[PDB]
Amino acid sequence: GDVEKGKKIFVQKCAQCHTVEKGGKHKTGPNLHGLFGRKTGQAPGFTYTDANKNKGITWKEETLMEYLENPKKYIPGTKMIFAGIKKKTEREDLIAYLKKATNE
Ligand code: HEC
Repeated sequence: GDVEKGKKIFVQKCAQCHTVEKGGKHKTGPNLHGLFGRKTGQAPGFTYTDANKNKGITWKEETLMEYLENPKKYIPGTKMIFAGIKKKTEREDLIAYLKKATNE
């Protein structure tokens, strides 16, 4: 995935509700730092829905791929308001960008 394109998608579609830096603030959504290989509902300091918490999955490329295409389908009852990125290549670019950013 194109990490630069992925960063722009993040800035346009996710930054309104999320930070990704270590020690970044919760906004509407939880800070995403350390996302990859973490279970749902794990960011310290954030009020998650039970639906998010009870999903049981680990965030990684495959589960983010499916999640971000249609969040309400993946986690019925999630309070994340987002229709989804329907284009596979835009998801791959975004996720390639998140894999770097949330890790650093
Ligand atoms: C506000 C209108 C948001 C937009 C736009 C985006 N996100 Fe979101 N995110 C938001 C909330 C309120 C929540 C918690 C939902 C709940 O049911 O508690 C989330 C959660 C996530 C998660 C789960 C994080 C976890 O620790 O389990 C992920 C992986 C995530 N969000 C990603 C994400 C991406 C990549 C976005 C842009 C495409 C995006 N969100 C937009 C709020 C909002």
